[PDB]
Amino acid sequence: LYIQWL
Amino acid sequence: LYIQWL
Repeated sequence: LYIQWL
Repeated sequence: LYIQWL
């Protein structure tokens, strides 16, 4: 699982 | 930008 808010 | 990989 990978989440990113850039 | 928002990235999500479950």
